[PDB]
Amino acid sequence: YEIQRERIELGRCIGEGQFGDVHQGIYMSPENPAMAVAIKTCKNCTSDSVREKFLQEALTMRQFDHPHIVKLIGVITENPVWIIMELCTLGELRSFLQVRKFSLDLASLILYAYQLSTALAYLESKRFVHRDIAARNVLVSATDCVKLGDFKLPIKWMAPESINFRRFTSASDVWMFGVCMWEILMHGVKPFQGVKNNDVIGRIENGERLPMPPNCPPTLYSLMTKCWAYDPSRRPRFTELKAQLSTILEEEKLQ
Ligand SMILES: Cc1nnc(=O)[nH]c1Nc1cccc(C(F)(F)F)c1
Repeated sequence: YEIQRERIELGRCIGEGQFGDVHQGIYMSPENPAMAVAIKTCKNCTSDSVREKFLQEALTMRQFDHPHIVKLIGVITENPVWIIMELCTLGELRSFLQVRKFSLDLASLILYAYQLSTALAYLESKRFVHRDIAARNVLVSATDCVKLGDFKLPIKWMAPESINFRRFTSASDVWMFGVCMWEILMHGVKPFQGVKNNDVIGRIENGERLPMPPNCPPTLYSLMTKCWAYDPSRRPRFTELKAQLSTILEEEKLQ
C-alpha cells in the first residue's frame, strides 16, 4: 500500500478533514496512468501521536470491502504523510444536500438512507462499531450513490449511554444513524441548532426527540423514532433498518 510521492500529482483542495485539508489529485500508477484520487493530508504529522491516529484510519478502511464504503488506495508514510483514497466527486453529503435542496426528490433522500444502512449492516456483520455516524462523514460518489467516508465529542449525535457513560456499541451506532437519517431528510441541517451541547442530554432524558422533518413519510419518521429508544436493547439492528428502508424506498418510487 505504500505509494511513491512522485506518482501523485496534488490538485485542488476539495475540503477539510479532521486531521487537515483533503485534495483531489492524480495517481500515475502502473495499473492506470491517470487515476483520479482523493488525498488526505495531516497537519502536525511530525507528532507521532497525531500521525498514529491519522494512519489508523487507513488501516481501518483497508479491512472493508463494500459498495457504500470508500476504498483505500494507498499511503505515503514519509513527512508530509498522505492517505490516498477513492475520489467521490460530488463531495461531502451535507454540502451536497444544502446546495441541491430543491433539486433532490424524496426518493433520492430515502435512497441515501438505504445505502448507508447497507454499509452499516455490513459493519455490524463484522462486529465493528463506528462510533461517529453523522452526515458529515458521508461522501457522494454520484447523484444515486453515497458512501461512508471517514473513520470535541459529537454530543448532538450521541446515544444517551454514550454521553452519560462513554459506552459505544452497535446499539449506540443505531441511535446515531437515526440522527443521520434526520439530517438527510432535513437537507443537511444539523440536529439541535441553537442548543448548547450541555443541554442535549437533559432533553433526551425528558423524552424529547428531533421533530418530523417537513415532507418526511410517516413510516420513515417512525423508523427514526425506533432508533431513538432510550433503552439500547429496544433499538432495531441494521438488518431490520435496511429491510424497512428498502420497502419505504419502493413505496416512494411507486408514488
Ligand atoms: C476520504 C475521502 N475520500 N474520497 C473523497 O473524495 N473525499 C474524502 N474525504 C473528505 C473529507 C472531508 C471533506 C471532503 C470533501 F472534499 F469536502 F468532500 C472529503
